[PDB]
Amino acid sequence: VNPTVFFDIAVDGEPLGRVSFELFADKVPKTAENFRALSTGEKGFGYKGSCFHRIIPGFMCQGGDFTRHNGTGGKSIYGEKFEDENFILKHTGPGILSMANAGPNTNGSQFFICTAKTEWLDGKHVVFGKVKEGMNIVEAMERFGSRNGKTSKKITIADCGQLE
Repeated sequence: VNPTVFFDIAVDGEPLGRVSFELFADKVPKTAENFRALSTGEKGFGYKGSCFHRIIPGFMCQGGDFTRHNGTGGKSIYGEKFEDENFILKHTGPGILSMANAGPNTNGSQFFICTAKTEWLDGKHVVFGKVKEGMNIVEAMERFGSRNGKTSKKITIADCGQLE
């Protein structure tokens, strides 16, 4: 069965709610495994304590830069970067979980959660999961964003891991 992972989100340290994701290991196993592992912290590093640094209402919430907290950092469990695994899955609407990147074959740890259809990213960003529970919490996060992506309070992954 495809893994499920959770993030417990906080706003300036105050608990907001939980978001869970299905990871599509049956279609993108290498990309799913990176995110799953970063969420449990089992390799010794990962998402716990990191922030969502770019949040643009009507577009996406982006996080996963656990090393520099601003879009310039992050790393995968495979090394600094890894290849685009495939583009089987498309950006079909809100709730899609996809890899951020800086060019072909530059996946690290940064990811985004779509809050709109983003079809222009098809074939350029690897889609590897989707929000299961707590899309309403993603919508609540989105309200702390802005047109340029700066957040009006610190949005953090206070805890994270894998659900049965």
